[PDB]
Amino acid sequence: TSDLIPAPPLSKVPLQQNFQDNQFQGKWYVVGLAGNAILREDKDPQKMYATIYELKEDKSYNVTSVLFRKKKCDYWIRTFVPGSQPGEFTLGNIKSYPGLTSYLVRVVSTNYNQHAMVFFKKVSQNREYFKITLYGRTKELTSELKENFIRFSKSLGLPENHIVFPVPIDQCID
Ligand SMILES: NC(=O)Nc1ccccc1
Ligand SMILES: NC(=O)Nc1ccccc1
Ligand SMILES: [Cl-]
Repeated sequence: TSDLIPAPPLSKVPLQQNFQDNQFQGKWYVVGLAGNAILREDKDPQKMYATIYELKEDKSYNVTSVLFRKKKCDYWIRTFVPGSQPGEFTLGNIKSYPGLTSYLVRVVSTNYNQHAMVFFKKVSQNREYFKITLYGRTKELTSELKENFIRFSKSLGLPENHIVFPVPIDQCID
């Protein structure tokens, strides 16, 4: 058994106008994180991790994340394939992920060189998850960007305790 805040309908999730795929490349730090399966846990606060986007020849992205867990660096790789409009993607090689029947990415807003907000929705074991990531090119962002992110997450039905600001670290992500 499992209870989840429902995914918003896509009409409520804006799309970055005139998305520039090659400017979105490079390292982004995960400055904010929110979702129906994200919980604020004060006993054990989430550590910052990073995500690198690289354009392949075919204009899919190789997307690599690194996190510091159990005293080591863990890498995971995914392929984002361009969707129906610029700034939208689906997950490549979906059959290689057991349980996963759907996966969508939509870039909500970015200025490419400081901040981005990205929306993810997926269906895993027939359950529907969503998250919003607040990316920064650096590890800190203005109170304004963070409050903007809180507001947007709440507009999608997420209460405060489903919204976390991972703690900046030095291991693995520099
Ligand atoms: N900063 C930056 O790269 N901006 C940009 C580039 C091309 C088109 C639209 C916006
Ligand atoms: N917790 C969590 O990771 N949720 C999630 C992940 C990927 C896509 C959509 C939602
Ligand atoms: Cl990410």
